[PDB]
Amino acid sequence: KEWPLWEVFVRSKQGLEHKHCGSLHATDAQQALHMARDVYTRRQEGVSIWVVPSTAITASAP
Amino acid sequence: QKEWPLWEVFVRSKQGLEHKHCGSLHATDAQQALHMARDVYTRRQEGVSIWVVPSTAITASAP
Amino acid sequence: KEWPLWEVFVRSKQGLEHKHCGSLHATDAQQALHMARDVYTRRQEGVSIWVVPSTAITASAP
Amino acid sequence: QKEWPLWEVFVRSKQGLEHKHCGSLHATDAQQALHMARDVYTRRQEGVSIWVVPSTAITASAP
Repeated sequence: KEWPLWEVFVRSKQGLEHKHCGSLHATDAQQALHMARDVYTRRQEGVSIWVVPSTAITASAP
Repeated sequence: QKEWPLWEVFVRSKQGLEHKHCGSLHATDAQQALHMARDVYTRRQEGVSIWVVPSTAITASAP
Repeated sequence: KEWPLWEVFVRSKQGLEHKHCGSLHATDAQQALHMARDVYTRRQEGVSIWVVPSTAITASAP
Repeated sequence: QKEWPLWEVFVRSKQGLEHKHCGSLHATDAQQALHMARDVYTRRQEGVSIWVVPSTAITASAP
């Protein structure tokens, strides 16, 4: 059973845009969401979480 | 005639700590999306990190 | 509302591996699956369909 | 220590009409996956097209 890396972006109730706040391994997108919520929020009303597999991101070169 | 899918753009500024979502754009591939984001959103500032992600790769939490 | 391209692979009941059999536009992975099933199969018992966004595929250079 | 996610590999042979799934492998990125697939699955045959896809990008129909 595979556990790929996911990058996690959160936009708080107060906030206006999704901020990257870390990465975690999970078997799928839904598991990644339930972890992200547990681990990076405090069970708060109104927080939007995005998950993305790391393989999906392309970064600018240094 | 090529496909121009939607990409989400995240930027971390020079003195910035994390990547923040700053908008979307349509581009034929990841490298064109980077190039476009560099111009449209960072204005070629030194020291800025850009991440592009095809929209289809993002799973959002349910309202 | 966006309609990205998806690549579709099908493994028939009889078959041993998923074969690419085309591409279609859909709003999400689930819509892509219901189209693929309608359009590339004949509502048949035992067919496995995979959908992948085109942006996800990396190809070897000519 | 790098991540080595799972990739699905599809190949279309020289005289072949479509890409067929031929297996999986773990690799640090798409270019390393291509290189590995080229060796592991095609043995560097001329005229063969290889597609690699991270596993997370595939949605399967439900049994």
